[PDB]
Amino acid sequence: SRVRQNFHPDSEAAINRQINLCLYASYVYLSMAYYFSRDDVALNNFSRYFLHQSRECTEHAEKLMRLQNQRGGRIRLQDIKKPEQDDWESGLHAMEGALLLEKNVNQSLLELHALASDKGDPHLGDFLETYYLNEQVKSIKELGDHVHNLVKMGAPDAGLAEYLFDTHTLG
Amino acid sequence: SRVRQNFHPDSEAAINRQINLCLYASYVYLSMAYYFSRDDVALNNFSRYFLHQSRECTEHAEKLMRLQNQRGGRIRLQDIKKPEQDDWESGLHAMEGALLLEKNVNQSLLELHALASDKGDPHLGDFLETYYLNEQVKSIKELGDHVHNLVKMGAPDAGLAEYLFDTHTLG
Amino acid sequence: SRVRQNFHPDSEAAINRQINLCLYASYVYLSMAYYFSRDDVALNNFSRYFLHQSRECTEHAEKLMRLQNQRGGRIRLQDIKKPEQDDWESGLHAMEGALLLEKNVNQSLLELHALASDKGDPHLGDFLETYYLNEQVKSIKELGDHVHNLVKMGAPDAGLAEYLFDTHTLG
Amino acid sequence: SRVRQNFHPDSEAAINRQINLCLYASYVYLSMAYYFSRDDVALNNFSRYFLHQSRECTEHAEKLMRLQNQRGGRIRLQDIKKPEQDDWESGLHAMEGALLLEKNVNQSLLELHALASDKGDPHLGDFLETYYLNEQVKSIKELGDHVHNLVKMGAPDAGLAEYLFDTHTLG
Amino acid sequence: SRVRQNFHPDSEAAINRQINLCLYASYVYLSMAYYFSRDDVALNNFSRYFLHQSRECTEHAEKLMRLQNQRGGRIRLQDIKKPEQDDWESGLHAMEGALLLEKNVNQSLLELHALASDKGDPHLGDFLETYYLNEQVKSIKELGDHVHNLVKMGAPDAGLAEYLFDTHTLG
Amino acid sequence: SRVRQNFHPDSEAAINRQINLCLYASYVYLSMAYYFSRDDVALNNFSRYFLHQSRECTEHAEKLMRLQNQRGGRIRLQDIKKPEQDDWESGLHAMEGALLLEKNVNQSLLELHALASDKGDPHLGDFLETYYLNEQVKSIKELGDHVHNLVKMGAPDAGLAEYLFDTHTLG
Ligand SMILES: [Au+]
Ligand SMILES: [Au+]
Ligand SMILES: [Au+]
Ligand SMILES: [Au+]
Ligand SMILES: [Au+]
Ligand SMILES: [Au+]
Repeated sequence: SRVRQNFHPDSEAAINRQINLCLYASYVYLSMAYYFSRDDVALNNFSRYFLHQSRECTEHAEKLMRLQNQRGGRIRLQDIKKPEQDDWESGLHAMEGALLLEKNVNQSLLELHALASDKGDPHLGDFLETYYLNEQVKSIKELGDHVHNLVKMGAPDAGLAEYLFDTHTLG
Repeated sequence: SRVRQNFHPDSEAAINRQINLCLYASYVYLSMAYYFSRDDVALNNFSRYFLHQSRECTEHAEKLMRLQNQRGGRIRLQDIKKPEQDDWESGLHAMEGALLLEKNVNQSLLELHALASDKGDPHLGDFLETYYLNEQVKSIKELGDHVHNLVKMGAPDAGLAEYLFDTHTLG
Repeated sequence: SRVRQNFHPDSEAAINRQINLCLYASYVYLSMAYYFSRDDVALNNFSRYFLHQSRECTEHAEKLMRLQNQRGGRIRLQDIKKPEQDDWESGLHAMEGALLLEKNVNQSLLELHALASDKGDPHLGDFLETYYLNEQVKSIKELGDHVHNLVKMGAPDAGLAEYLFDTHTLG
Repeated sequence: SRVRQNFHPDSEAAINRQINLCLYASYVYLSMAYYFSRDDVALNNFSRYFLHQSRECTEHAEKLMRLQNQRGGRIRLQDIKKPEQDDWESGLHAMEGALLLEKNVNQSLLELHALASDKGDPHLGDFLETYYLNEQVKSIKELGDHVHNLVKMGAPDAGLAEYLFDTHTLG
Repeated sequence: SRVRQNFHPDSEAAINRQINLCLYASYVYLSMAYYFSRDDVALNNFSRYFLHQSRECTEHAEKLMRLQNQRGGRIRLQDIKKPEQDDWESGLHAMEGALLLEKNVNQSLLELHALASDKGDPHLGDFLETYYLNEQVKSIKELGDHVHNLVKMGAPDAGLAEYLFDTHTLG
Repeated sequence: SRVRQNFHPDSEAAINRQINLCLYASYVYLSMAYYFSRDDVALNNFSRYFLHQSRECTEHAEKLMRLQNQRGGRIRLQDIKKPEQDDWESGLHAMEGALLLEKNVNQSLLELHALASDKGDPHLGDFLETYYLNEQVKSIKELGDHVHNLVKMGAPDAGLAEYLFDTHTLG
């Protein structure tokens, strides 16, 4: 590739893996989003919250696809695995699931950064620092805030908890 | 009638029946609307919600009266029966009553569509598809959402449930 | 009822009767409105005139339902009887029918006022004076004007009469 | 054709026939339009009314030509037959002629819909439902309204009838 | 489910299958979009064209997820399979691949419509007619137009063909 | 006819012939317009060019119908013959066909002018001079320009010719 420079085959491959992971997270959030628009759940702001989290994840994945092409790597897509559940059980359980998901995504991004460092690729390191690492920290912190409030409010069993959290925090 | 074409007498008669039904549903919703403005109920947004549902139903009935005339049928009105109750008991009970009502109205519209198909009347079939069938599905879904939230919140016996649902969801 | 004061059970019952009557008049006018949009009648401004008269009557009925609740009475709905005819025969015959209808409605409102006086209920008396009695007089006078012009013009048998009245007076 | 899918040769041929019919109706209305701008007829609003009906029909025909190409069919034009008359005799006779024309066009469209159903072509069925069937019903109803008023007014022999109908209804 | 009415388990299952298919098509188009932003392809308007086609497909899939919930069905996601190729070879080959893809998607939607008809579900039939069937026909027609022009221009081997098509048609 | 003056029966008849011819040319151009929106032709600006030429021709025909009525002649319509071909083969062949068509139309208009002169009808002569003769010359000149460029560019066999002419000249 006539543009390739300082771009290690392991980095290119790790980027392809992160693209699949970030697409998977997008898919998890889409599943969650339409769980909360079920007639027997009907928490519309939970629904909009996770839909927005889905788009953020799709944008993360496209930016990595764009990075692959900018550096002369070659995008290789894999299946996007279905989420672990279709029934996300409650607003609290979904938020806790999102938190676990974002920490796994964050672990992968951190390992991708360590690889970039090992290979002496400061462009890739800065790319992750500038667009991913702090977004992940903000996302994880926000999900932690929500989990805490939902637990403190008595979710899932206190009938008013998820309803009121839906209308006040997520509205 | 010099405009009548492909318009079966059974369809004309079924349309007259649907007009009475859609007027009845309008009357049920009007009853519900003024139940919630009682001084011993005083849920003003429940009141406005059902009043709006009443108007939607009056518009449905007028559109069917208009269809009758467009096709050369002849409108034949019948008594509009009083609702089953004047005292609708609670916000939850009214919402559940509306849901049952809308499903019966939906069943009638679906049977009217099947008649139109049997008689080869695609204008009538499309009329129902375009203005009634999806409106009924949206309406029924919304009432299901509300019923679910009210139950989850502990209505009717939890004193805060209908009050908070009134101010947050229906406001 | 913790709001009830100076509100006689006969007044409450008479109000429920007037609600049914005012809803009936609304139904009569709706029937008339869609008679004039028949392809073999097709007097669109007669149609709009009676449709407007129908809404005025629905608003009268809702205001009485509202009054019932303001005073602590309890709304009790009855069947809304179908109009005496589906075929209103001509613009003149419909106008004459409306005039008779409004005079009967006016008689009922006047009897309701006399009851309010007998029971010493000046709030109810003023309510009727402020929102019903003069509206009825304006309505009856207008219908008399129209009946007179239609007769003078030679309706129903002079072919130009209802057509020209439709376009000039009711447009 | 690399776009053709689920598109039956009988439907393609029936569409070509409907294109000719809808072009013919356009031609009939053009003939009528310039009959009423004759110095010995001079009903300018009849003229504009039928000219507008002509354009609606040209747009119907072009939409069917467009549908043919969208589905991969092949447009085959035939002669556009001259109207049955150049002298349309009166405003009433022209309106009655338009009504008969629109009912024949409507019959053809309904038969085209039944063919689409038989061939399992829901795209074609919906196309007719969405753009033709209800337009035809509105058109036929309107022509019925006009015919009725013109007859009631005493057209064609009452000298004021077509003149006044021209200025009031069609202006 | 308290909202479910006239909704057959086979329709619910077929809808889940169509959701996976429409998500797959979205994934195919995303793959194509980032193939054309490769430094050794660099047809930016091909890239934007297929990216737009990807979003249209994501919106189709979300609307079906929404329909599932409106009708009381239950969304069940499956893996989204990777596209058949990462290297789409040329602008012509990608357009031909999109055409084949859209015809397969169209076949599935048509089979879904036939199922809805068999089960007497006119809401589902109309949903497909209103939002999918004609969009598919427009899409397939457009891809056919593009394939034709690219072939006529001498793509893929004429060096100016895809470049000029990119700048003129897709810009 | 009380308006007829200096209007020769041969002129009236020749005008009726020109109306049919100008309607025919309109029909030829409509055929051409929808040939270029075929999926295996797909030259959208050729399509819009000939559609515009079709409307110009319809306006020419209506103006002659209007002239007939202004002068007291009587419009007599004949069948509009189908075009010689449905398949117009190429952009060049269609342009050459339009050129031949416009020259025949021009010959007819010139012969109509010579008739007007012979009959001493300067109103008819000026009508043709003012609205037809120079429009025909502009039209024929433009078609000649296009034919020349298309030939010089190597149409129909050079794949880029009609495509580039479509986007640059006709856009
Ligand atoms: Au991500
Ligand atoms: Au209704
Ligand atoms: Au009243
Ligand atoms: Au037509
Ligand atoms: Au799709
Ligand atoms: Au012409």
